[PDB]
Amino acid sequence: SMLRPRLCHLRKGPQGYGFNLHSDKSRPGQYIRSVDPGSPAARSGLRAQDRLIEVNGQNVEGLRHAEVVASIKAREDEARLLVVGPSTRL
Repeated sequence: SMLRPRLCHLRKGPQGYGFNLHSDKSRPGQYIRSVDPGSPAARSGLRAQDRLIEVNGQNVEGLRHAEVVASIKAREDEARLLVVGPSTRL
């Protein structure tokens, strides 16, 4: 239904997943800065400007960048990323 976070199931490829994970200088959280065309990331439903909520079922909102990276890299084959699209308080 509307405005639900989306589970993106990425199947790792030979060059990884094909996205860039970024911290923001103004908002807490980790975000998808870009998604390589035709990558495992793209096929999973991930999009630039998505915000990461969970990795493999575990909430990552309290973690430092390096720890979130480690969590994504934990399984050889895959990563399950729960994400939401951009939002702004007005």
